[PDB]
Amino acid sequence: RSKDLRHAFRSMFPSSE
Repeated sequence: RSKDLRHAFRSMFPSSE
């Protein structure tokens, strides 16, 4: 979905690591 992908943007962020 489009709203489910929004959470994927954080994976790219340094907070995910």
